Amino acid sequence: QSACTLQPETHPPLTWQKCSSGGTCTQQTGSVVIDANWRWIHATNSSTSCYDGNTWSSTLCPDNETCTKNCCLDGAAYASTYGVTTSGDSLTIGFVTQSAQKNVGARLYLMANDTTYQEFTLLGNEFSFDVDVSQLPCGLNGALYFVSMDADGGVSKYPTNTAGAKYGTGYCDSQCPRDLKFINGQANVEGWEPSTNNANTGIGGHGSCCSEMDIWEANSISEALTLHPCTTVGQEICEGDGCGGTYSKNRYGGPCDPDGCDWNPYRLGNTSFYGPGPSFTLDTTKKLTVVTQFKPSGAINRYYVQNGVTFQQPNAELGSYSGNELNDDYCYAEEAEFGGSSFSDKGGLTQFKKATSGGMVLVMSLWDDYYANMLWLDSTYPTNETSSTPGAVRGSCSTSSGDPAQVESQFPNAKVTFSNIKFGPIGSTGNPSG
Ligand SMILES: *[C@@H]1O[C@H](CO)[C@@H](O)[C@H](O)[C@H]1NC(C)=O
Ligand SMILES: *[C@@H]1O[C@H](CO)[C@@H](O)[C@H](O)[C@H]1NC(C)=O
Ligand SMILES: *[C@@H]1O[C@H](CO)[C@@H](O)[C@H](O)[C@H]1NC(C)=O
Repeated sequence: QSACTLQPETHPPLTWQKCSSGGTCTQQTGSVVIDANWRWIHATNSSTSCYDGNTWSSTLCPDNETCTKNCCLDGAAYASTYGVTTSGDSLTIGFVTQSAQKNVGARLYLMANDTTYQEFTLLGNEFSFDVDVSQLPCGLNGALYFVSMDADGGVSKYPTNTAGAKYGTGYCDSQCPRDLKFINGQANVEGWEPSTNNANTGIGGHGSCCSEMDIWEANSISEALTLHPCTTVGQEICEGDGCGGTYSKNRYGGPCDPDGCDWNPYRLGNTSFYGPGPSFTLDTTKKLTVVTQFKPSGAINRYYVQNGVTFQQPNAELGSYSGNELNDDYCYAEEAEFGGSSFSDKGGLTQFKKATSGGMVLVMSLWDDYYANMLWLDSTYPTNETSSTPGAVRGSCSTSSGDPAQVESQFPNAKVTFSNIKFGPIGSTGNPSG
């Protein structure tokens, strides 16, 4: 895509802290940018839309190539259109923002500068953030995660992408998403079909795959961390059934693991660790700190901080596994007890370590789920089962919760706040903020 400038693009600022093992942290000045899919796409030389509702212009976008020629991405009014605002080290995303049109949620990337996403090498380092999920009911997900995107959002690889990271291009994840309007410098017009239940979205012929580290998939009721390896580490186009994921004859037919090896303390049998009010170890009505450590072996350690108390990830027992570190033994035991071989089939932690050894881009988002009502996160899934099937219960939300129309209507003012991001060698982020 090219970029037009009826709405000049200025990214909201966000400070964060970079820490050293020698005991110090110092302030970094970043900023956030909204993903291309949330942007107005119009004719390069007028206000006529190329994409409107959930379908492309037949006159302007007959094929991928003509569409990319005729059309452009424009800038975002972050606060007034998208309900995205920042203050110091704090970022808030509103759920439903009503302007001239209704906007639902957002997906944002942390930038190093105006034209470059911030790349983090996670392996051997730790990532800490604060989060307030108190305004997130069943069905919502304030996600913080990492994907193997290119720093320039694909500019050096695709001559017809001139918008780049400045306009939030280059998204990929382990779902190999086909709902993207631009992939690899080109419009996803060919094979586009409008969603049957979403007035604003659809599915194209092509998708965009890469490695995904889900640090935080969470609302006030449930939280999970999930690792998704792919056979090609970085961003790659896929076509149709080649994409696997949600849309394909074979969910598992693509280069990525869509399921992931997950750790949800509730799903694992600890139902008093995380929830709203004083009866939980972590009280979700209040801000909490989440720290994630990437052991050089490829294992993962997790701790939390609330009201100045440090809580380890609760010990879990599963098959032959016992402990609180996400390692090879945990992920094998999870498949053994809960079923599936997707994670292992795609190379497991060894493959995933290839992603964490390179750069990954930080993503912060807020969404509802038009495919599965977020039930896989916070409820019983699939819904025909009870807690008799191991792994089926992931949270205490009713199986009739999370319908998008319902939550968009009842909780339009829901929101997530991410703040106080800190990154450095393992053991370093507890150091005094700069
Ligand atoms: C932003 O960072 C990129 C990536 O190295 C660099 O090439 C570019 O010159 C930078 N822009 C500015 C204004 O510093
Ligand atoms: C669009 O179509 C062309 C040629 O048919 C294809 O090579 C390209 O990868 C497609 N791009 C997208 C984003 O779907
Ligand atoms: C849940 O985790 C908390 C905090 O670590 C712990 O005190 C408690 O014993 C755990 N409960 C179960 C059922 O394992």
